[PDB]
Amino acid sequence: YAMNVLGNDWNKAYKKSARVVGDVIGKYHPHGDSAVYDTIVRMAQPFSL
DNA sequence: ATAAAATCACCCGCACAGATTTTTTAAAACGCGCCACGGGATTTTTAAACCGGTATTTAACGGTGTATGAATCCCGTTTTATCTTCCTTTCACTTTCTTTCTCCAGT
Repeated sequence: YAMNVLGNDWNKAYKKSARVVGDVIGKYHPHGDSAVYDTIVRMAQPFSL
């Protein structure tokens, strides 16, 4: 949902991971930032999903 | 696989406190020498003991009114007895490197 709100679509330029992690932590997820990045990493590995 | 909490190396200038490192200086020492000083044997002089006597000067003695010495209670100081420790050391074990002995396929 946070990625959708920012307008980070599939046919546009990339965005840095730090900005997305900061938005997620500061607006929706009241937890640490390392776990969020680790979760994001797993969803982009071809050998995991 | 999601959560909670943590840790370390280096680069760039500048100012200063502390730790080696030369460098200089005053004290202690050695060798040689000479003359200042003290020992020994005469002359000389004077310090103190001794007789007086006199004229003071001190210490022992009897009342009052304190200042302090021994005793008690504490708390910082230093000694002494008492624990743990890291480097030296070998040493039996393990590991790892070097040479040798075959196999052995090919012709």
